[PDB]
Amino acid sequence: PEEVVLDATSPSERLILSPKAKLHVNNGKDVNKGDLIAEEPPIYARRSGVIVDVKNVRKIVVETIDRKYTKTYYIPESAGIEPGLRVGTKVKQGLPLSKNEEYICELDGKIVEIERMKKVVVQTPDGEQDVYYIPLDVFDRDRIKKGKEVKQGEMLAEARKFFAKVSGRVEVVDYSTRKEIRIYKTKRRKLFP
Repeated sequence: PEEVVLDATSPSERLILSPKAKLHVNNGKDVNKGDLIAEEPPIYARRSGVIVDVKNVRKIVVETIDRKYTKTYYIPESAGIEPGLRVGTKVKQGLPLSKNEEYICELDGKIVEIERMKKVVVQTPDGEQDVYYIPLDVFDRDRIKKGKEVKQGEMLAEARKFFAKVSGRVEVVDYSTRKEIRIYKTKRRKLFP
């Protein structure tokens, strides 16, 4: 294809997505930095009720080096998250992910996703609660606020769009519990007829 990806090349972006995500690329496609590559669907209220809490949280997903296991943590910003945690950070089992040590890491591995979100709690008229985690990118502070009424089926947040952070060739992987897009840098191959 004139340009190829070496089997030794590691991805320049590895995007982790919900299993409901709509992919806008396919295996082997070349993309340019800034191209649309995926969209997560809008977030809708499952039941009518009133918003009783809106809280800043950090979602952190950790994966073992062999990729056999992952854990996902939703940690309140108030528990204290070190500013040095980012994608690629190496973590160890038994060490705290929060300053107050209430959240402990359960795997040796690396952080593969870390994102600021708003935890939104809706309480139904008969006293049940639903919990939503809304990415900051699609959070609207005028509509999602304590005391606001929501109705079954109402959109709480728009679909979230994802654009390539780098140019290269796409690999898509589909698991039961998530989708990923990896983008790899390519190398020019020798003109061979």
